[PDB]
Amino acid sequence: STPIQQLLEHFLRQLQRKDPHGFFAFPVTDAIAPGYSMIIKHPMDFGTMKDKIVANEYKSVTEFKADFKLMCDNAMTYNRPDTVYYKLAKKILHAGFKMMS
Ligand SMILES: CCn1cc(-c2cccc(C(F)(F)F)c2)c2sc(/C(N)=N/C3CCS(=O)(=O)CC3)cc2c1=O
Repeated sequence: STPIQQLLEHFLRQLQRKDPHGFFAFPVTDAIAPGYSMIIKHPMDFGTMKDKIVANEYKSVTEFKADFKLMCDNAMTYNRPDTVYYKLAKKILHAGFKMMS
């Protein structure tokens, strides 16, 4: 396990603690979010991120941060602003980027 993998696994643990319901834990299904796959072109979730870290697919922190932002942006695009998902996405995007400095 490389130094970048160790750091990313660390950041990921810290980020996932901010989503105690695990709304962002696994790919969003069309069943729970109708028409999701026809709206969101590039889905992302923490489970997929973990698998990318394990596969050594991230070669910079920048790349990891981009997938995190993608996840949050997806939630903010698909959901109306008055929803728990949108509000949590906006909260964790800011907190996560700060956290990661
Ligand atoms: C943040 C990612 N995400 C996750 C979910 C989700 C995943 C697992 C379990 C649950 C549940 F058990 F709590 F329901 C929700 C959902 S569900 C959803 C959905 N059905 N959202 C609607 C909210 C009302 S609206 O904005 O009018 C249309 C979309 C969007 C997302 C999502 O982005």
